[PDB]
Amino acid sequence: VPRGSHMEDFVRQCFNPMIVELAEKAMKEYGEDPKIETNKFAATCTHLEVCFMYSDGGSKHRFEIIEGRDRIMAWTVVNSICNTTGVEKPKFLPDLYDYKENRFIEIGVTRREVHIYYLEKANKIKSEKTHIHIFSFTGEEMATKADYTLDEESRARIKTRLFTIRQEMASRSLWDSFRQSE
Ligand SMILES: [Mn+2]
Ligand SMILES: [Mn+2]
Repeated sequence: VPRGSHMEDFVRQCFNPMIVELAEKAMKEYGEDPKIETNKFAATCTHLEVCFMYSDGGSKHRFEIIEGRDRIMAWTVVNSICNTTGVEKPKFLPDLYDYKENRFIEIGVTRREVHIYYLEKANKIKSEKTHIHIFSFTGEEMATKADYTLDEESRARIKTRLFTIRQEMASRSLWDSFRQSE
């Protein structure tokens, strides 16, 4: 419906084009319009970039990226990982799979208490096998069994990036509505 919002313009100049394109595709795959739901547009871009920085952490062939693919190809890769190694098939699509630790990973990016969002994610999964790792826009993180998978330096980069995005939204007076939409 709209020709171009302030949030959308910030999203396009804030994230790299591959991420913006994947966010548009993932929303259009679910009936959502990036030009209207601009806060969810930023959050999909944020969640994507965090997943990609995460997978960049570690070795060369450690993580199987699940997020960013279309739904049916993502489940195709999950069925293959499950039949390859033998881990339990989750009821909901995760974001990564750790070949080093042999577990699917759910990545969360919240604008509230990491405890609240961990609890929300932990109750929906209810698969005692999918590892959970939450980041916030304030530098905080929480992970299952206190096992944070990556080194400190990789997590510190993600946290710094989140705080950079937060400041950028606020300078454009977009952070409040972004924090209130979650
Ligand atoms: Mn996801
Ligand atoms: Mn996620």
